Amino acid sequence: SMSYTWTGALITPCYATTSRSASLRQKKVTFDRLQVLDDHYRDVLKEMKAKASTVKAKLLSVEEACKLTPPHSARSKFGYGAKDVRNLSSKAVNHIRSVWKDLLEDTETPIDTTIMAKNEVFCVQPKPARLIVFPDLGVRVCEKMALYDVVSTLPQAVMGSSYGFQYSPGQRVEFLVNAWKAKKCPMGFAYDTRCFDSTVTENDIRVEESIYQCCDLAPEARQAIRSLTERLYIGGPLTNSKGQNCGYRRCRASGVLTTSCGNTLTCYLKAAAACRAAKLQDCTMLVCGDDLVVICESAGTQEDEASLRAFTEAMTRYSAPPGDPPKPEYDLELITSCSSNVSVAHDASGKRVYYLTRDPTTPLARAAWETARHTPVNSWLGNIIMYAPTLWARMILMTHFFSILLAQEQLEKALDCQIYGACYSIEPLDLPQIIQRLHGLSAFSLHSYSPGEINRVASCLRKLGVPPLRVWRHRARSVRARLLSQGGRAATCGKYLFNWAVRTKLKLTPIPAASQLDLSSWFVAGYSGGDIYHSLSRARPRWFM
Ligand SMILES: O=C(O)/C=C/c1ccc(NC(=O)C2(NC(=O)c3ccc4c(C5CCCCC5)c5n(c4c3)CC(=O)Nc3ccccc3-5)CCCC2)cc1
Ligand SMILES: CNC(=O)c1c(-c2ccc(F)cc2)oc2ccc(-c3cc(C(=O)NC4(c5ncccn5)CC4)ccc3C)c(F)c12
Repeated sequence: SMSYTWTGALITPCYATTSRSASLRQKKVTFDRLQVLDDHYRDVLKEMKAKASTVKAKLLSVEEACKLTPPHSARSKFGYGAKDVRNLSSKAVNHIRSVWKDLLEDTETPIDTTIMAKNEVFCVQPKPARLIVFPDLGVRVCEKMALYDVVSTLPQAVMGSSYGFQYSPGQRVEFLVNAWKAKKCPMGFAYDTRCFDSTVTENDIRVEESIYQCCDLAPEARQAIRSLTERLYIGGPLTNSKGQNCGYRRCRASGVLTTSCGNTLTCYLKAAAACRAAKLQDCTMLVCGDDLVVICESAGTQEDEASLRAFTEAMTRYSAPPGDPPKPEYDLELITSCSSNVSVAHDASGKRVYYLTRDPTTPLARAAWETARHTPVNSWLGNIIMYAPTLWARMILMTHFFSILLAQEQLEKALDCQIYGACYSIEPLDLPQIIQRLHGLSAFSLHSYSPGEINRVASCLRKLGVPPLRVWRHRARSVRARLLSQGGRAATCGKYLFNWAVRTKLKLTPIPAASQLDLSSWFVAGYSGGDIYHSLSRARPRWFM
């Protein structure tokens, strides 16, 4: 069937890719899907289901679900919105309860979804706007009641170490490095699917439900999953921001709770089956939704090229064709997944340290847009957290925004940021502890960066007309000195975040308050969607902090 059917009703909104480039994206994401399954697919599916069987999932309370809603979450087309939900207002709560009852009692009627354009700031290179399909706020809260515990527990149970969203940046790197080292002679590749959400057939979505149905579920939770699959997840009518009917969807909705989970499960299912079809030897897989990386045992350049075509043919048969055809790589540092690559530096004692990086052009262009126009959910803070070990995040991002926060006297003001579609509320003052927990103390004392990484950062600054690295070193020294002079977490920010800027470096000891921090949710909800709000809370602060 067609992934989408359009009535021609324009996708109405509320360089930066606007609502006029949304028509180009529509042509790409619209096509009929061909899917042919085989024994490999059925075997992996059965193996997956067997692991799912071990799971027991709890049914969340109205109250529990509400508290997981981001405060910037799209207001209900029923006269309430996010704040009302988060504060458990009689209007919001009573509507959620009705939605839930309707899900328990109505099993066929399609649930309406709103189609919109995501306005992402990219660089002016001399790309069509990404689409966002999501149900009403009330439905989104019910989704959480029924499947939050499933999506939190199930994926790790089924895929183990292959589940991509269970890792802190440091952990992911450690997994990757260990996997590459484990192989006698390793080969690795990244498989990018062309329009993954669109390639997701209605059968894929029912196969996904068959996995959820292996949990020990409450009868209400079971029916909710059943109704949500038929009425919402397999498809339904599309409605623009104005309320006019846009068309119909018969593929994955980006704005649903089961998007990263389902996409992960599906991608994994298809890929693992394709690994068998291509007879790839001793595969280690890492799956982050539509994004996948395979670290297997090399069998020679020509055979590796051959294996990979077989892999692609199988994936294509499973209705998961590639965007770009995969290239076999023989250096871990040469694989690019989630716009990222593994790089290496030295800690304060000269020991090797691997870390994830990326081309800084987009992060910097977006941060530049964000400094100009006030944004509710910023990328710069997410990039600071995600790329804390990187040369560019440390010298340009940390320096620029700490000087700004210093001026505006807003270091203590919690901000909302997105880290690959996930929403987090962070006080910039908590960055050292956050960084220490996600990357380790070495993030604060990395040096001896590769020439390649230094040159990419340098070139990129010239390209964007950003002052050079020597300017940033100078500016960071003022910021450091100012933050130090303020004590507490501010001085910690100066000491730890800006040690790179000082002539003769300080010995850095573990931040004691970093252990108090509870980061549970970050791991158990790392998904590139879900309408999940991860905040920051610390179990019992010691008085002297
Ligand atoms: O060779 C030497 O010895 C010295 C050279 C030198 C060159 C330029 C300066 N620039 C400045 O002082 C000013 N801007 C900046 O000091 C500046 C800071 C951050 C900038 C950023 C981003 C960096 C990441 C966080 C957000 C801000 C961009 N641009 C920046 C400019 C240049 C700009 O204007 N816009 C963009 C556009 C796209 C991408 C980046 C930028 C302020 C007054 C005049 C312009 C200073 C010294
Ligand atoms: C198969 N692709 C991957 O696994 C990823 C690769 C990759 C490149 C080369 C290569 F050779 C192999 C692999 O690079 C990435 C960069 C980034 C991400 C990534 C990281 C986080 C994330 O860390 N989010 C936080 C967090 N999460 C959990 C716990 C705590 N904190 C900071 C908030 C969340 C989502 C994503 C998409 C990724 F998956 C990947």
